Amino acid sequence: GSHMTLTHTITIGDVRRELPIVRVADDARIAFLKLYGDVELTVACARALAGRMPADVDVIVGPETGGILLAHELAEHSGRPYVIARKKLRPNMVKPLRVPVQSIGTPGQQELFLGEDDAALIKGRRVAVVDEVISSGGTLKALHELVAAAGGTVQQVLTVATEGERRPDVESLLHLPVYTD
Ligand SMILES: Nc1ncnc2c1ncn2[C@]1(CO)O[C@H](COP(=O)(O)O)[C@@H](O)[C@H]1O
Ligand SMILES: [Ca+2]
Repeated sequence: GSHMTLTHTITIGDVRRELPIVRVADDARIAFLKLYGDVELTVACARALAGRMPADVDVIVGPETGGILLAHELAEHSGRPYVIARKKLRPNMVKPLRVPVQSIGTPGQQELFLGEDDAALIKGRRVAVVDEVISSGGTLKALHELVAAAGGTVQQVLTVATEGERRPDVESLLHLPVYTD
């Protein structure tokens, strides 16, 4: 006569967290990673990922919202510039590049954008793509497409966690299983 409060333990260096295992579909729960509100976890993840980012990387690119904190802290740690691909058109965007994000929960709607200034910062550079979690990979594919459309090359993919499928072409800190409902 009560609801589940099950958790999944992660450890980034010696930052330990208990991720709540929460329902997201008829038949599925995930260990939910919350960087918002957690400076210690955010900085530890960004430090660990920067340790894995080679000197070849020119620029960091992350999506709104899952790459905001990580890209900022990676850039602050490494000295590399970074770019956020936005979810909405903003008035400072002239001639934006746009890609659809493949998504199972609600197709068609999801989009990522680069203004021509963001794009001018990516053109011709080696890019590390970063996002907090990679699950289906739709977000990651859309970022690949945006980076290609802007003239850059994805050299590395950085994430705190893969989820569901394991991804050996990805630099991740851990793997999160998907749980039943
Ligand atoms: N366990 C999770 N804890 C936090 N956030 C998660 C988790 N699993 C997926 N996410 C998010 C949001 O739902 O999914 C995006 C990628 O989804 P995709 O690879 O299919 O395109 C990420 O940016 C991230 O925000
Ligand atoms: Ca900082």
